[PDB]
Amino acid sequence: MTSPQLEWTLQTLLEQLNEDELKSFKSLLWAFPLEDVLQKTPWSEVEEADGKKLAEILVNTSSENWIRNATVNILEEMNLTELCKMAKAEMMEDGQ
Repeated sequence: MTSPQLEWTLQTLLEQLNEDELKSFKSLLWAFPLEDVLQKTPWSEVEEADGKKLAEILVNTSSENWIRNATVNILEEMNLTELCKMAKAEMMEDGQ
């Protein structure tokens, strides 16, 4: 587990998917049960937030262990395998 690469992995995925993609992503994110702090997730930021900025909002709320699964589930919901398997290799490092 790292600290820079941690948040970097998020942005890297979200810099690959964003154009009209993030618009979907945000909506899918608003479709799953937002847990405690996610319930107050600043949509005002997420609105104008793109790519890096959106990743920032994910690490703004939850712990990496939740996010590393969270971001993946959204990609899964977008039928994104390719770049999601990048996340499954990087973000969600299954160690301990």
